[PDB]
Formats: sequence, structure tokens, C-alpha cells
Amino acid sequence: MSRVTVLQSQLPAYNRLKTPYESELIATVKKLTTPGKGLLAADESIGSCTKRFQPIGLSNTEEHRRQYRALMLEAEGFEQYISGVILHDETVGQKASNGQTFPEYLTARGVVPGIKTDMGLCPLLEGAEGEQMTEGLDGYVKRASAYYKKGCRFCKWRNVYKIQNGTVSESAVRFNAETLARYAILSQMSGLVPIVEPEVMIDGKHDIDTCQRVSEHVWREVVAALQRHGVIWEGCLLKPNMVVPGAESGKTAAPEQVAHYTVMTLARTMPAMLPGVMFLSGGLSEVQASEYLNAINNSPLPRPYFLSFSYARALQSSALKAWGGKESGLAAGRRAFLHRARMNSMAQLGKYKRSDDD
Amino acid sequence: MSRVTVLQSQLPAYNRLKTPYESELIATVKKLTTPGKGLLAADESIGSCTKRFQPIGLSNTEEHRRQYRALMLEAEGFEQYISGVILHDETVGQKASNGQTFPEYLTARGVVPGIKTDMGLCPLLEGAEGEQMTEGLDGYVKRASAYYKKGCRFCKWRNVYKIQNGTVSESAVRFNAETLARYAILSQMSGLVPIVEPEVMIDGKHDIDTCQRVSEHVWREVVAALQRHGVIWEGCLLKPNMVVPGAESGKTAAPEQVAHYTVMTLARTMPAMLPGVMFLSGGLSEVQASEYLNAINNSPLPRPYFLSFSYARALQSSALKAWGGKESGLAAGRRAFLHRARMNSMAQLGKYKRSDDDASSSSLYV
Amino acid sequence: MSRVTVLQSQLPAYNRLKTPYESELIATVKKLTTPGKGLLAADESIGSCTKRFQPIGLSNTEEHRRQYRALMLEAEGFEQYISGVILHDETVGQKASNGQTFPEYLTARGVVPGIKTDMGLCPLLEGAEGEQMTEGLDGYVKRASAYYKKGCRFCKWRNVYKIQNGTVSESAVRFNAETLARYAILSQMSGLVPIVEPEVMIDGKHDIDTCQRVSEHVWREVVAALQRHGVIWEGCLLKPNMVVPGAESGKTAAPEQVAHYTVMTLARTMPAMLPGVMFLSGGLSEVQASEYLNAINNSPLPRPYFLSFSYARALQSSALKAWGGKESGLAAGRRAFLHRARMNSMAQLGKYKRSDDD
Amino acid sequence: MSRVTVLQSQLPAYNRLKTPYESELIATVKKLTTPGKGLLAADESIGSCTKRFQPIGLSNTEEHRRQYRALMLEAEGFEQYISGVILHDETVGQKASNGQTFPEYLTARGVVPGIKTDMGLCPLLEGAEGEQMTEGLDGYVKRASAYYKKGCRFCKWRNVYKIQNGTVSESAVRFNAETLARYAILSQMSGLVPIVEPEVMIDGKHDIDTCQRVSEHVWREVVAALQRHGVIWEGCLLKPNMVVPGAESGKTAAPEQVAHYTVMTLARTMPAMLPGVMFLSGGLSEVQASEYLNAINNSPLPRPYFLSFSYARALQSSALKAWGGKESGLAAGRRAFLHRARMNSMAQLGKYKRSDDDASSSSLYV
Ligand SMILES: O=P(O)(O)OC[C@@H](O)[C@@H](O)[C@H](O)[C@H](O)COP(=O)(O)O
Ligand SMILES: O=P(O)(O)OC[C@@H](O)[C@@H](O)[C@H](O)[C@H](O)COP(=O)(O)O
Ligand SMILES: O=P(O)(O)OC[C@@H](O)[C@@H](O)[C@H](O)[C@H](O)COP(=O)(O)O
Ligand SMILES: O=P(O)(O)OC[C@@H](O)[C@@H](O)[C@H](O)[C@H](O)COP(=O)(O)O
Repeated sequence: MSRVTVLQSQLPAYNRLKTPYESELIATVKKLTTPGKGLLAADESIGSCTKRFQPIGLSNTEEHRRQYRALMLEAEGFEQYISGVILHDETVGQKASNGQTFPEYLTARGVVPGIKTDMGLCPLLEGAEGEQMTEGLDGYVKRASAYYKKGCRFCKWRNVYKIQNGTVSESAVRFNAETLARYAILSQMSGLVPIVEPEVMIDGKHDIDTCQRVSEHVWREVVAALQRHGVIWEGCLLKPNMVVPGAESGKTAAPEQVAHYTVMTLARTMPAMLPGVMFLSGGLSEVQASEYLNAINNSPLPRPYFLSFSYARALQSSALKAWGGKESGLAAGRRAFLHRARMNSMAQLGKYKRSDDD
Repeated sequence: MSRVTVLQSQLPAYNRLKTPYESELIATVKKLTTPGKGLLAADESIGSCTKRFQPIGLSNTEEHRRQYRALMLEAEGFEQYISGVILHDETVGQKASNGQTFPEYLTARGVVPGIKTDMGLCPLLEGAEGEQMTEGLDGYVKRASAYYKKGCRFCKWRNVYKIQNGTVSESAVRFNAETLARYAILSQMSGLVPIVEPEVMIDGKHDIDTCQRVSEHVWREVVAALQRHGVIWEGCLLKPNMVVPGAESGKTAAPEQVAHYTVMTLARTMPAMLPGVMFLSGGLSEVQASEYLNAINNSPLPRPYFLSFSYARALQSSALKAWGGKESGLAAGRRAFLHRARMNSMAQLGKYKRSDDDASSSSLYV
Repeated sequence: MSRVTVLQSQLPAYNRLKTPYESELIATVKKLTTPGKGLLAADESIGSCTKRFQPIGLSNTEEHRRQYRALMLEAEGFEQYISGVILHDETVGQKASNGQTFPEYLTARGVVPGIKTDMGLCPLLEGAEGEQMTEGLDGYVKRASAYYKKGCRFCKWRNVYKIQNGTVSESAVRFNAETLARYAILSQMSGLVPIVEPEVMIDGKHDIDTCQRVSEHVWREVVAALQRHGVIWEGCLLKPNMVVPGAESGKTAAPEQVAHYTVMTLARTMPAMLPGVMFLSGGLSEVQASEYLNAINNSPLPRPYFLSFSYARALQSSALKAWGGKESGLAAGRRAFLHRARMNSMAQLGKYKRSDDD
Repeated sequence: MSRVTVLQSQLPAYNRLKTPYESELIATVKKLTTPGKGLLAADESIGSCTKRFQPIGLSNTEEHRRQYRALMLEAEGFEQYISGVILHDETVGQKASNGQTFPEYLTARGVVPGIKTDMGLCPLLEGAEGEQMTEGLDGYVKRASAYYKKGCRFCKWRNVYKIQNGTVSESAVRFNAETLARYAILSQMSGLVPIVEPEVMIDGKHDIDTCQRVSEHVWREVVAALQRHGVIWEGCLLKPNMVVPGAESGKTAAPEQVAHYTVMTLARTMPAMLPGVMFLSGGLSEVQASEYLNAINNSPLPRPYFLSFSYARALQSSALKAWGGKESGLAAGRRAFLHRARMNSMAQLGKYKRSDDDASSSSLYV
């Protein structure tokens, strides 16, 4: 009957994101999915730092936070295990001992500079009490473009989901997925590879099966949102929680079990094109983080994507203690850091050996 | 088989927003939906004021903008036709000649103080070129609660939809609907009655049927998004465009036709509980804005909601001309305003008489 | 940059159903929304007749069912209170005393003939145990077209929702809404005004508030599905449950409360264009059905749509008892029927007086 | 603030279909995903046999149809290439030359019996003219459980999408996806592994890119519908079209381009858990079907799922011609058939040699 000439971009099937950065996004994804390597999450907020300087009793100052990063970044040879570093806004503008800004320092060593672009958690104000959303989309492109000029080529945004009474509200499931999807699009348009982090928190008395159920439910909606917004699959990365029992459940899971549940959930929700999955440690111990990732890279279940790490706590705990916040502790701190980095590097390769942590 | 104890608030059917401000939001809606009254939209941005100040060749200063606003906010007797005023952020802080801030000034005169809370249009960056989204959800509650303290009781947020090639992208239909829905929730939680404004623009060569189809499509997704975010229907208002032919279509619709198409489109998409629809003028001439509203209020079609106006251009055009800027044309300015406000007050009641309106009115489209 | 010529019907905003029957569908709606009139639901299945015939000692035969329908359809005077009658597939082909098929007989006497087109409830096989879906869409156009030929001008389809533990599953909320919307579209395309019936059953121990919550949640999705399918709003009717406490709640609700909750729920979910809402009695007594409808038509809440009845049990109970299935009880049964039809007629007008029912 | 005890099955996150047939379903997938083996699509309807017997002039009779399928089913040694066969309704009840039903015959021969359970295409009656939906969900569990009792362990259901003007309507995209997902669920509940077939037809002037876009769009929705209905991913299979230019586009794609586009589209839409993808020949020639599958199994792109075949035409065409419907032609026919079977078997392994195959294969598109 009646025909009409429309713009191809107005047709539902042609919603895939169009950006001149596509080629570079794929290249960054390539470097970020290097065998035997993972990411160092060093984007702790000024408030989280206070928590970090505790078992070592160090004051929370701008200078000490810079030394906190310098401890791990200026550690000779770390680029052997780390392919990218998620920096905090403050650290982006700080300089290493050699005078290079941290992004320049990383870029010179072949390490991709990354940046946490979200603006923190806030009450969801919908759904159930205790649920939270993430702010930061207003003025996003402006901020991202500036970070890109400073050398950053990838970013990270975190949304959280709190399991309560074995479930999570649909308000949270829908809203946080839309937030993550929009974030992915604005990032790619700004030239930064987006690390989409939908963390189903370990907090709670739930068992591994509950975590498995909620994680699958939360993750598949993130995927649906991403398809709605037309993300470039070849140009993004996922940063999920591992499927493990709750922190206050009193139950433990064998590495084989975590790998089974974690890998099964991912495969059941993620498109096979997803380039990589960089696990957050989120509450697991340094050894758990390594053992689990290792068992995950030994799973017989389908996992076409790169499975590695994007650890903060699981790579810093020991390094911080041995360092003690003192110069004389750098050598020991750096030794502690590289060891954890090496263990996780081998875990990525499925050759982790627990005896090495004995 | 297995049973589990969950919070009622975690179940899909219990997503309705819970706020202690509910009673107050409803009360405000009542005032905002008073027979024979509409809203004055004086929320033009600082930049937009440069577009209002061109014809009269006025200096775009903070003092002048205050006069621009005071020109009509102080015009005695206007509260007989205006039940609420949408103020710009800067005007909320300015004072009237009496020393009271406009919010305080308006309240004492019975006129509810409102505030435009959105942060402007930006490129959608999804869908088709030319489409735009609206920012402002970050730190919203913090801004809204502050406005509340200053006396504001309702807010306004505007999203736009550009008809191109007889259609709009779904990226735009979905995203702007979600933005508007979230906006409504945060406003109600902050104590401000939200005026949801999904404007399908008159820009383009599209005819009235194309505007009808697009408006229906856009509006229903806004309603769907509102249902998912659980808005309190009894406490919000809609500010839509009227369904009319495009500005460059070469055609002009008769009042009866615009009434039919507009009232029909609202009925097919809006829940019967929606307390009120406050039309934007969107480029129509001052007379058309009055003529069409009057016809709308004489439509035999279903319309349980209060139908009125929330005009900016269709209420300030001539009153601005007569004013010119000097306090000399103040009487002439406040005279042209009260007349336009009276014509629309009559329209709300469906008693508008074209014979009482100037026999000459040019489009306010740009 | 790139344009494409497509069919206007391929665009999302142009999904409204196109049918040459539109004008007739609206004309039918007008007759079914006539002040002081309602619908008689006489579409009981063979199995339901058993439940109606058992308590009066009447054998369930093809002949006794016809006599069961004749009892009401030939109660001269009922046309004054009944604008339409929902017939069972069997009755459509039966004949009244004068040799006319019931549809012909009804049409000749000013009543619009309708037909129940759904094929029964079945286990949902998704969501929670006890939930059911409704079959009937396969070959629907063929059946509906045959009905139109015989004189039917509107139809009815029933889906049910069972409140369990104060909630219902999304699987049911979504699936049944999609079933109803598809059914509405196919009915209109066939020239039959569709009566959409999403019955939130009174069964259970829930209070009126829970019914309100579930009814609003169920209603809204039915509407959403109708919008996605592009139904002609000016050509359909809703046949919902009134909002009242559960049948096993041991709680009673005053007429004014039912009216407030019911009218408020419709207003919050139904587009103002919906032409009419014909309530099902669903377990309420004959008196509650009249009392509640009467209060609904006296409610100060918004209600652009016509509010009337589409009752089965609430119009048949007393009549079946007085009739006793005996030709010698016809006069008594018909007086009871007319009385009940009369009470609901005055209820539609908001002039029902409880004293009239003693 | 208040709590409530509900069934776990009432919560959104717990919607995975639960069936006692899960184990057997997965076991069945394992059989249907055996390296070097594919499926034989012999579910042609009586009306579809009319056009297949047209060439060799064979009367469409229950008997002639029985032999037509026996030709391939009783082809000695075909089990080395075929893991399962999709039968038509009547063939399920017909008998092999040894007196036992084909299902019993195939089972004893290590082959899995399958049944096509859809009731055919019908006008969509929504969206655009030319679009079709598929009927068959009414009384499904009853029919399916009947087939299961007769030996069947998997089924097939086909929905089609027609590219027109470079696109398809959302009405079709949504409705056909929901139909497939409900079909999948009812199938698993009846103990049958469902092969979900969303065919974006090769018909049209469109190029490979338009087919890619449309296929991506259509398939992701099927996936969305499957997640909403809670399908058991570990127990189902997908049967899509390959991404190739239209039959009337005038262009023909090189094996490796088809591989790139097809695999890329699958990876962007399908969850990594999806057991396998059994392609349809959809009109391609016998050799094209084999070449493309070979190139597909040689793609460097991510593809965790078993990629194989489930052809009807591309496997029967020449074998049928050789048979001629004559008894003396059974040998000639079964050689051609077992040949094509071997070719696709190699293609499944990415070890297909174009040399070892015919030199000229005509289009099977009508
Ligand atoms: O609360 P803040 O100051 O905003 O910091 C958050 C930041 O540490 C996290 O987003 C990590 O990047 C990520 O969750 C992996 O960390 P682990 O879960 O492996 O410890
Ligand atoms: O361009 P800005 O600075 O964002 O301000 C726009 C604002 O004045 C309008 O949106 C009114 O609130 C309303 O929509 C009526 O406008 P008219 O359509 O009646 O002119
Ligand atoms: O279960 P069946 O044998 O198919 O028949 C059901 C049928 O009587 C009802 O669906 C009515 O059409 C309507 O719902 C009003 O019924 P009441 O609730 O007013 O009695
Ligand atoms: O006309 P009907 O009765 O609906 O039967 C069609 C049926 O043979 C096909 O759909 C196959 O099951 C499969 O899709 C492979 O088809 P091709 O490989 O020949 O393209």
C-alpha cells in the first residue's frame, strides 16, 4: 500500500552504534584480552582508601594515595601480568616518580590506561529498601572525551544488586541494566572500551544456588538492555561477580563448583561474541580469587570468551601489608604484589598451583 | 513447591511509589486543575531570553530578566486566570518589588510556584540524526528538595521528539519515555508534582495524520514507562503538544479538527486517572492556542482529565511587544497579558469567543 | 546519509489494526453500551451446565440445555435490561420456539447476539502451580467468520489469574495478556467486537488491598499487550472482576469501598477511550453484584467508560431455582430472572435500592 | 516494610522450566550434536510432496510418500552421517520394509526420530502484507506426548520472516519470537528437544548486509522470548538460515563471506550455552549448502556451538532425481543421497573438498 522513504537509522533493525573509534576499540579489547594477563582495579574512591590504609595504619592524604598507586604501578615487570589498569579520576592527573602522568607511565610500558567513570551508588528510590542505582550519565561524553585525551582507552562503571530474601526487585533489575547499557554506548562514542560491571553482591546468607539464580536473572537483562541500545559487542567487556555462596551463609564451595556455576550462568546469558569477562574479586580471599579463576579456565563448559581477572582487593591485600605505607616497605610490597599478579596470571592460563601459595 | 519470605516491595505488583508527600501532591494537583485556570510558563533559559529580547531590542541582563518575569508575575489580577507559574532556576532566587522572592510572592497571591528542573536537550547519540535526549537526573533529589524549601510545589521537565520522514526512531521513543518516567518518580519523592512534557515537535512538512500517529506512539510509551516506574497517577500532570499539521506542511487545521485529533489521541493512550493535561503552544499563534483549547474543551469525545494550557510563547508574544522594555509600556504590557490570559481562561471553560480576540495573529514558530 | 523506502505498515507507529468492519464494530459497541442495559452471559460449557443442572435435578442433555437457554432468551421483557447475550457455540445453532435460530430471534427482538470464542483453560506450564492459560487462537478467524455469518456481532474470551500468597507470576501476567490482545485483534479482523476478560479470581484468603494490587498489575499488562498489537480501542470492551476481598478471607466489603477500589483500579490502568467495562459477577452473590455495580455508578472517581454488567451466575441463580427445570415452573423462573435483570438495570443507572431486594 | 511468603516459582528469577525430562533431553542433544553428523529434514507436508514429485512425475499418494522417505531412511549406512531425522506426521506411523515403524527402525539403527509439530503458515494479520505466523500451539502437549510415546525424542517448528524493503515489521519480529519460545517450552515439557527455526527467507532483492541486519534483529528477539519463557538452553537447538544475499539480488556470496556474516550474526545474538545450530538449506544448491557449512566450520570467529546441517532440499534434490520414483532407481538414488550426506558430513568437520563433489549444482530455490 502506502510507501514512505525513511532514514535507515530510524528502522529498529539498524540500531547498532556507529563510531569512527570502532577500529581502535577492537584493538584495545585485543590488548585487554592478552593470554596470561588481567587488570588491576586501582580506582578506590577517597573513602575506600581510608578502608585500605587500615591494616597498615596510614593517613589518607592525596600524596599517600599517589604513593599507594605508585607502589603497584612503578613495580618493575608488572606489565608481564597486567594488561590494563583501572585508575581513579585523581590518579589520572597524578605523576609517577619519573615525572610521567600515570597514564603516560602505563602507556609507555604497553599497559592500557583505564578509568572509573561512574559517579557512585545512590538509593534506587524504587523497588526494595537497600537497593541502589548508579549516577554519572549526565555530561558523560564531555568527561570521557577529556579522559581519552589524557591517554585513557577503556573505562569502568559499576552497578550493584543486593540479594535480600533470595531475590531482587524488578525495578532494580530493569533500571540498573538500562543504566549500564546507556553507559556502554556513551563510552564507545567517546572512544573508551566499556567494562560493564553488574555486581550481584556477595553480602547475605544465600547459598550458591540463590546466587546462581539471581546472577542469571540480573545478567540476562543487562544483555537485553545492551541489545536495545545497540552496543558494539566486539568493543566491550563484562566484569561480573563469580557465582559463589553468600558471605554470611557459613557455607563454602569447591573451586570446581564455583567454576561450574559461574561458567554455566555466563554461557546461559552472554552472547558468544562478548570478547572477555574480567571477574571482580568482591569479597573472595586472595587465594580464593586465584583458585576460582583457575578452575574457571579449566571448565569443560562452553566459554568462547576470554576469562580473566579485574581484581582490586585480591591483588592488593598482601602488597599493602608488606608495604606498611613506608618506603622501606616498597621492595617487599612490590614483591608481594607481583606474586599475586603471577598467581592470577597463571590462573588465567589454567596452570595455577595452590602449593605456590603455601 | 519451595516457599520463601520476601519483602512485598520486591514483588512486581507492589511497585507503586511510596511517599509521605502523597496528600500534598494531590492537593497541589487540585489547585493546578482549577476551572478557568492554566499555567504560565516563564522558564525560558538565559539564552532563550536573548530570543525574546531581540524584537524589543532589550539588553539580556539579570535585572532585565527579572523585569521580564515581573512584567507578568506582578500584573495585578492575573491569578484569576493563572493557577501556577513555571519559573526558571534564576527566577526562584529573585525578589519582587515588595521584597519577597517570587515563590513567596506567588504563594501569598494563591498562585502555586513551579520550577523547570531539567538540564536541557542534548544529542540522543542513538537512533536518527537530529534526535535529542534530556539530562538532569543526576543529583535531582538534591536540587528538587532545595526548590521545595523555597516554596516550589511542582516541577516541569521537557523531552522532545522530531518527526522526520513521517516517523521517529524507537531509540528515541523508548529512551525519552524512560527519562520522563524516572523524572516523575524523583519529583514525587521530593514533594514536587511533576508535569511530564513529551513534546512531539511541529517542525517539518508532516500533515495532521502523521502527527496523530507519532503522538500516539510517543505518548503510549511514556505511559508504559510511567507504569513500570510506578508513578502516583493522582499526583502528576501531562504537558503534550496538540495534534496539528507540521509548520512547513502548507496546511492549517480547523479548531474542530485539532480538537478531534488531539482529544482522540489522549484518550487512546492516557489512563483515565491522569488528573490533567496542560497543553504547550509549541509555535502556534496566540489566537490558535486559544481557539484550539476552546474546541478541545467542546469535544464530544471522552476526556475525564482537566484540559487546560501551560503556555509560554502563546502568552507572552504581544505582551512582550507592548512592554518593549521600558517601565512605560508596563501598563500596555500587563494589559496585553491579562487579555491573553483571559482568552485562554475562557477557552479552558469552552466559552472562548473569537470575536473578542485580535483579528490578527502570526505563527510563533521558529 | 542513507535512506530507504518502506511500507508504512512496516513502521512501529503505524500498527493500528485496519479492518473494513471498523464502522460496524463501533456501531455494535454503541448498542452494548446503552444506559440501563447489560449483558447476559449464557455461554456455559457442557461441563458448567452440569453444575447448573445438578442442583435442580435436571439431566444434562442437548435438549435440556436448549430449554435452559430458552428459559431466559424467551422471557419476553428481558430485552429492556439486556443489550446483548453471550451464547455458547451449541446454542448458536439451536432454535427458539418460533423456529428461529437464537441469534435470529435475538436480533429480531433488539438484542445483539454474541459468542464465547475461547476454547477453555489449561495448565500454564510456566510460573506457579495452579496458574492457567487459555487456548483457542488456532483457526480462530475461520470460527469467528462462521459466527459472523450466523448473526453474531461480538464475542468473549476469558483468561484467569489466581492470586496465591498475595501475588501472581509474571509468566502468567505476560502470557495471558498476550493471549487476550491477540484474540482481540483476530476478533476485530473478523467483524466481532471483542470482550476482553482478564478475570482475577476471588478464590483465596487475600484481602481487598491484595486484589487491588494484583488487579492493577494484571490490567496494566493486558492494556500494554493491546497497545503492542494495535487494537481498535473504540471497538472493544473490558470484562474484569470487581475489586473485592477473597472468598475465603472471611471479610466483607461495603458497596462504597468496592466502588472506590474498583473504579480507582480501572482509572489507573485503562485508556480513557475504552468504550465500556462490563463486570463479571465471579462468585459474588446476586445482591452483592447489584449493590456493588450500583455504588460503582455513583462513584465520584473518573470513569469516562460505560460501567455495566455481563453476568452469568448473578442473573441465573434465583431463576434456575424457581424454574426447577420444569415447564410448569417457567413463569416463576422468568419472574426471578426479570427481577434480577431489572435490579442490575437500575444498578447501571445508579438507582438500585436494596429495599427492592427485601 | 512488610513481608510475605510466596512460592519460589512466583518470583521472576526462578522461571527456568522444570521437567523430569531434562536429563533425557540433554542426552538427546548430545546425540544430535555428534561431529561429522547432521539431520535429515524429511517433514515435507502432503502439499509439499506435490512439488517434489512434480519433476520425476510421481503421484502424490500415501504409498508413494512412504517409499519416498524409505528411499533415504532405509539407505544402508546413512547413520554414519545422520544423527536424527525430522519426520512428517504420517511417516511417524508408517512402517519400514521389516514391519516396524520408522521411529522403531531408526532407533534400532542408532538414529534419533524427530517430528515436525507446527501446523503451518498463516497470514500474520498484523504488521505488513506478506508476513506470516505459524499455528499449532493449541493441544500441543497432547500431540507431542503422543509422538514421544511412539519413539520421537526431538521436534521442529518453523516460523518465517520476509525481508521487504530492507526490513520486517516489529509485529512479526515480536509475535513469531513469542510463538517459538512457547513452542520450545511446551516441547521440553513433553520430553521433546525443540529445534527452533526462525527462517529469514532468501527471497528478495536484498543484499547480504540487509540479510545480516535483519537476521541479527530477528534472532536476538527469539532469544529474548526464550529467556522470558525460561527455556532449558542445554536442551534445545537452533535451525536458522545462513546469511546470504537475496535470491533475486543478482549477487552470489563467496563461501568465506557467508561464513563471516553468518557466524558473526550468530555470536552477536545467541547465548554461548546454545548446544547447536543446524542450518537450513533454504534454497541454496546442494553444493552451496555444503561449501558454506564447510567455510562456517572454518571460521576464526567465536562459535562454541556445534555447527551442522538439517537440510531437506540440499540433501534430496539429486537423490530424488536419481530415484525417479522407480524401484530400479533406489540404488542410483541412495548413492546420490549417501553422497550428499557424506559431503555435508565432511563440511561439518571443515574437511570438505570441493573437488570430491559435483561440478555443477543448480539453484534449489523456487
Ligand atoms: O567504592 P569505590 O571507592 O567507588 O571503589 C569501587 C571499586 O573498588 C570497585 O568498583 C572495583 O573496581 C571492582 O568492584 C573490583 O574490585 P574487587 O571486587 O576485586 O575488590
Ligand atoms: O528553550 P528552554 O530554555 O529549554 O525553555 C523552553 C520553555 O520555555 C518551554 O519548554 C516551556 O516550558 C513550555 O514548553 C511552553 O513553551 P511554548 O511551546 O508555550 O512556547
Ligand atoms: O467455564 P465455562 O463453562 O467456559 O463458562 C464460563 C462463563 O460462564 C463465564 O466465563 C462468563 O462468561 C463470565 O465470566 C461471567 O461469569 P459469572 O462470574 O458472572 O458467573
Ligand atoms: O512446506 P512445509 O510442509 O512447511 O515443509 C517445509 C520443511 O520441509 C522445511 O521447513 C524443513 O523442515 C527445513 O526447514 C529444511 O528446509 P530446506 O533445507 O529444504 O530449505
